[PDB]
Amino acid sequence: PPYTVVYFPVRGRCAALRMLLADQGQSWKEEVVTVETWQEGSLKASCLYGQLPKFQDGDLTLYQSNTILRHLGRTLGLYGKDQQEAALVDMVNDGVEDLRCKYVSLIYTNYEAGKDDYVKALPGQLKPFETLLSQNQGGKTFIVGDQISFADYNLLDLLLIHEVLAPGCLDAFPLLSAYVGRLSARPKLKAFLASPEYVNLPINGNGKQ
Amino acid sequence: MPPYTVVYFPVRGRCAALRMLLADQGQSWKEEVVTVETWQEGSLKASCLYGQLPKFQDGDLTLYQSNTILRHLGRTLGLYGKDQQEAALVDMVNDGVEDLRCKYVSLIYTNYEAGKDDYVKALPGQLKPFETLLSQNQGGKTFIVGDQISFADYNLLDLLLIHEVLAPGCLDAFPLLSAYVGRLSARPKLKAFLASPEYVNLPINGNGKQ
Ligand SMILES: CCCCCCSC[C@H](NC(=O)CC[C@H]([NH3+])C(=O)O)C(=O)NCC(=O)O
Ligand SMILES: CCCCCCSC[C@H](NC(=O)CC[C@H]([NH3+])C(=O)O)C(=O)NCC(=O)O
Repeated sequence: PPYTVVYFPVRGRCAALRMLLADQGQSWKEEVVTVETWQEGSLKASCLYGQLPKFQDGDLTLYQSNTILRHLGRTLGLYGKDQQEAALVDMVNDGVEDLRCKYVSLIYTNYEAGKDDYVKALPGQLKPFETLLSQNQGGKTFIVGDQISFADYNLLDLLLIHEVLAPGCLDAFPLLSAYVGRLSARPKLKAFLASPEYVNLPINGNGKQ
Repeated sequence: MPPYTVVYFPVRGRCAALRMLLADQGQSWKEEVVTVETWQEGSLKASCLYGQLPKFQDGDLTLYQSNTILRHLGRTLGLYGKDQQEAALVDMVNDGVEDLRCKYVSLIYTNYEAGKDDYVKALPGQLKPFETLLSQNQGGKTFIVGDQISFADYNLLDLLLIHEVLAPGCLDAFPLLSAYVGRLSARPKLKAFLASPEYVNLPINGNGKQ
């Protein structure tokens, strides 16, 4: 594999980049890190910001999940057709990251106490993405332009973990609903999503979702 | 008229890095200031994609998201490394910067009185990675990545400046970051901007805490 992913045995911040690699027909190696090996301290001290994931592309070593996504977007051509599209791809990815940050905070620090409020506020957080789709060819292709981008995989991951969190949360959004159906049916991605390496890994660290 | 417009509250906040980049690159731009009062009316907010500022216009291209604005400018002004490897390291630095900015913002706006002491205590460990990056790039003598300035240097510069206001002397434990701040603040167009009323006379954050 020109690629190595180093991470804990969870989907978490590596699900989108794994979907991207599978859908793009790329091979990669998973190096898993147990809470025991990490807890020790050795690898953590060697990680730039003391966190995972860690990714290797040949001799290039990178940290930061959005950095890995952008790198694969640049090198495999999933970053829009021109600078204008590349800017909009970024804009969608940063909006996905902002919601992902709220989700992680719910999961890891206020699950049973914050859940109902999170779900109640959910439709307002997803509307921007339905609006974006509505402005790009009636929401019949991808989030930006008419070719898939790295932001499509991150957005897809985000919508799917939110349907696990609040079943039917996309029922009120036709374009977002259809987009998930369509992307999930791309041949290589459909196979990946149905596979044990994806299905049998917990979404998060602590058993909550 | 300038092709660029920045729409934001009258604070340095998340626009300080992108204003330093435009000033340093000798670009002109227009500022459209939104008062707390205009924002409470509610109409401009309902029109923003994610309900927040900043908002930036390049010609008819309207962008939201502070890091998206930096990356767009990095692309169009040639401040994104000399090749693909360099762009990925630029991204890695910027995301590190954003992670620390997020913690800084949380402190300033939701826990300043009680969290300031723990935050300052944990700071050296949050700044070390940037000293390390500098140490690996030509002995910390040039920029954070490669040997041309990138958008990440401006964002990193702002983050280091606001942390020197929060914990004066916090960079004394970091020789490469200290010299780097002094070397960048000395660039002719940037030095002029940093000492001008339009920078100096805006508060760093919205609530009187810094
Ligand atoms: C063990 C439970 C599994 C939980 C997985 C959640 S993500 C793992 C967490 N890493 C991050 O949060 C990385 C954030 C970084 N901004 C990125 O986007 O890559 C970490 O390494 N934390 C370990 C640490 O901080 O030491
Ligand atoms: C007058 C107070 C000073 C403003 C605080 C500094 S940033 C303002 C805040 N915007 C953001 O948090 C932007 C986060 C966004 N991820 C970005 O990187 O651009 C906002 O628009 N908030 C307004 C709102 O959310 O309604």
